[PDB]
Amino acid sequence: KVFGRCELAAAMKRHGLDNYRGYSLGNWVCAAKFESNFNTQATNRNTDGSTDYGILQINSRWWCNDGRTPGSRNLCNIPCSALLSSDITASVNCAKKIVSDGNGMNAWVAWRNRCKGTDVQAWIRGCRL
Repeated sequence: KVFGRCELAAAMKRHGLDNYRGYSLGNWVCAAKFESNFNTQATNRNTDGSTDYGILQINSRWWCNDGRTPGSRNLCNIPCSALLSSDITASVNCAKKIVSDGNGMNAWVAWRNRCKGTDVQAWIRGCRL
């Protein structure tokens, strides 16, 4: 499933991401846009054997377990397959653990490169929230 911008904003708000650890809703929508283009089924293989999963491209070396990644830590204690659901609950719950890790949203490369410092509020304008 590919979420629409405003549809995703509403879902992320429902799951309590607005201002979570100091990051406004627009930051999360912006991250999803550049990480997966709002695609819940996106996957990306990396040179280290790990794979990034889902709408927020969560990595299998540190956060979820896919059983084929060396040095896996599974800090979110969840199978990576659960992050490929049309329901974003699992991804949001893990993302909350990632952002509380110590480096904020810098954990998402796409966010630091394309969202940080910009008018992220633009991502929620025009939406009924």
